[PDB]
Amino acid sequence: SDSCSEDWVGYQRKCYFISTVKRSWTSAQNACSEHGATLAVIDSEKDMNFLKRYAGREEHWVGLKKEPGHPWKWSNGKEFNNWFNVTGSDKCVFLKNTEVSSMECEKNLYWICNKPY
Amino acid sequence: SDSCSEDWVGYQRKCYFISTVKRSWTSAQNACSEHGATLAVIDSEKDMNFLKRYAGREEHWVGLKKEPGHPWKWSNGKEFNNWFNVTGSDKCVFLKNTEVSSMECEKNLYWICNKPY
Repeated sequence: SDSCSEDWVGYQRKCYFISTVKRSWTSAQNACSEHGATLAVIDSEKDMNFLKRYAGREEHWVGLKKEPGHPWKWSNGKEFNNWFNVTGSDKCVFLKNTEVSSMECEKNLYWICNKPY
Repeated sequence: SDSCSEDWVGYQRKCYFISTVKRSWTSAQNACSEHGATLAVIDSEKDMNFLKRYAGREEHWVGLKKEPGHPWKWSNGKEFNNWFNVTGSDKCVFLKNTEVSSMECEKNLYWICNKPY
């Protein structure tokens, strides 16, 4: 929310939820899954811009991860159509009002969950 | 025309031109641009109905394309106000007397160009 269900944030057909605590990517992904959500899947620029300015100064985990031998896949499973490029050299994507890059999935960060409808 | 300048088709403040050969979306768009036109921009139902019955049995490219991360935009640049829904899952819109759907922009099809005045 801050710091669809009245407590989530609705935008462009998706319900968003922002954490108040930090977690590793997998752990956060697990926290999203509990609400029937997934680490934020970004399907557009409207989405990316909303999420970035909303993340704020602190970096937040989003649903883009790369497994060693496989290509980038969204937290939901759909393969990443690469409409945007992920900098860095790590396997998990994070974002903040400033940038959208990558860092080790072990890092504890705030995260953002989203789901359709 | 068939198969404003006397050889184009005028209707509702727009001059239309129908191709006799098939081309990919981009390539057709380039062919329209040469005449100072753009792949058909459809601003109404009168337009859509004219274009559909006129396209005929064969599918023709029209000016609606979706870039990976951006929303649907007309071939001229104006964003698509979505007054009608585009079926399919591809990024380029085509139409025929029967339907108005979407197909891969790589596909070679007849196309329709239009311009104002």
